[PDB]
Amino acid sequence: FGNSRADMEASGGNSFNGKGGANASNTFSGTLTVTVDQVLANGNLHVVGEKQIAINQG
Amino acid sequence: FGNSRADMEASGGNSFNGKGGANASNTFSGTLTVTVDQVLANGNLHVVGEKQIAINQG
Repeated sequence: FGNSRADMEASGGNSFNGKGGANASNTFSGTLTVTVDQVLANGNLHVVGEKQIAINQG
Repeated sequence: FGNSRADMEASGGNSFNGKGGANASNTFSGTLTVTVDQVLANGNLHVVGEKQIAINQG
C-alpha cells in the first residue's frame, strides 16, 4: 500500500429526461336552416344547407 | 468523436399571425307623414313622402 499504489478515486454519472405531448380542440356555435335533399331507405333524411353573409368588406 | 467531428448545434423558428374584421351599423329616428300613391292588387299601399326643413343657412 506504499507510494499510493492502491489509492484510487472514481466518479460517474448518467442522466436522461424525455417528455412529449399534444392537444387539440374545436368549438362551434350557431344556427342554420338546411333543406332535405334525399330520404333514405330507413327514413333518415340527407340534409344540406348554406348561409352567405356579406358585411361591409367581405 | 475527436476534433469536434460530431459536435453540432442548430436552431429554427417559424411564426405567422394574421387577423381581420369588419363591422357596420346605422340608426334612424324620426316621424314623417307620407301619402299613398298606389293601391296594389292585394290591397297593399305604395307610399311616398318628403319633408323639407330650412333652418337659418341650409
